[PDB]
Amino acid sequence: DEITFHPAARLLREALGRFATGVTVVTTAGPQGPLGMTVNSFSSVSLEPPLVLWCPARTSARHAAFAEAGAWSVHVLGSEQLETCLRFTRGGRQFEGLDTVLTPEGVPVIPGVAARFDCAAHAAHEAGDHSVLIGRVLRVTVAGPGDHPLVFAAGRFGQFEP
Amino acid sequence: DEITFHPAARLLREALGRFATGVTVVTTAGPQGPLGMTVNSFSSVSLEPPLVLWCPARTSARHAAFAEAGAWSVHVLGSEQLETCLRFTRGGRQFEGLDTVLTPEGVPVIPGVAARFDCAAHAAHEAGDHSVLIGRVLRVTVAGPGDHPLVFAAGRFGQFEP
Ligand SMILES: Cc1cc2nc3c(=O)[nH]c(=O)nc-3n(C[C@H](O)[C@H](O)[C@H](O)COP(=O)(O)O)c2cc1C
Ligand SMILES: Cc1cc2nc3c(=O)[nH]c(=O)nc-3n(C[C@H](O)[C@H](O)[C@H](O)COP(=O)(O)O)c2cc1C
Repeated sequence: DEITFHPAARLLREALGRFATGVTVVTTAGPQGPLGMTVNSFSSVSLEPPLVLWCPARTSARHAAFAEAGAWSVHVLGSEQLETCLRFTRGGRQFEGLDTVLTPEGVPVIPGVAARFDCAAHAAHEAGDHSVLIGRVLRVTVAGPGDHPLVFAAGRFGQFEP
Repeated sequence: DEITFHPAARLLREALGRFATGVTVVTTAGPQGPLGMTVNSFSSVSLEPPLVLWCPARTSARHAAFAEAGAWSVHVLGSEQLETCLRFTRGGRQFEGLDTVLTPEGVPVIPGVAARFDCAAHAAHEAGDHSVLIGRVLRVTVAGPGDHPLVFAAGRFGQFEP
């Protein structure tokens, strides 16, 4: 079955999709109201100090706000939160109809997610068509069981079966 | 159920584990033979140019080799490759008993994985107890179906159910 190609586009996207991920929504306080963006390019980076990374696309209108933000929060979604995922993708409702709750640092959050990491901006680097934002975790919130993540793999949403 | 804590250690590790991932092995040619390391801190970063990242721990004896390498390859494991995962973790056999196959750039590879990204070193940044290595994808190999990844979530290995 095995095939080899040089990445210079459908085939590369399919290949990268072979790496399973959770699903997050990264939020921040924008110039004119709350902002969020569905992300799966998140990674845990460091335990001491507690650091995480994620990559906003430089082709998004929200890139500047996330890149200039001092604080942002990463919400890890449970398998029952597909609708929350879809609010913060391309066509999505964003925060329209959602209650305004804020962290002490003023970041808009989504209660009821599997995990929320509230982060202070720590470092940022350009990486092609995306940036890499590294944040220091100031606070952690967990809710519910840890073993029912929303999983995205091979372009499809699904569950983890242990 | 919802609880909030400040990350300054068991609780933080459990929280970060709530983010589901695939499982990779990153390989390179070491000073005295092939090297590999099981990694789940991998992310797709950029399509144009094709870029990926992953984070080696700075507490590993293999960190210097990966950090100084010009070339390294990321192997995305299928659900049937737990043994390959375990070869390249803490106590593992590494390449002992495995056939030596090399890329044109001299990187030792593991045929038969779901995806292999052969990368040239592109950038590197320190991030606490880990480094962040960004590589430019020079070649991609895929084998078999794309929708049976080995998944690691909530500290357990498992499968994706779409
Ligand atoms: C499962 C999933 C994961 C995503 N991950 C990322 C990401 O890591 N970074 C990013 O900038 N956009 C990501 N997106 C896209 C953003 O949510 C984006 O603003 C929009 O959904 C995609 O369309 P657009 O690129 O045309 O705006 C993801 C979307 C989905 C469905
Ligand atoms: C599922 C899984 C994912 C891992 N991800 C990473 C990683 O992203 N970076 C890293 O440096 N080590 C990672 N490790 C650990 C390395 O494989 C490491 O050299 C060793 O397994 C863990 O023990 P040690 O930290 O005491 O050496 C992971 C291990 C497992 C089981």
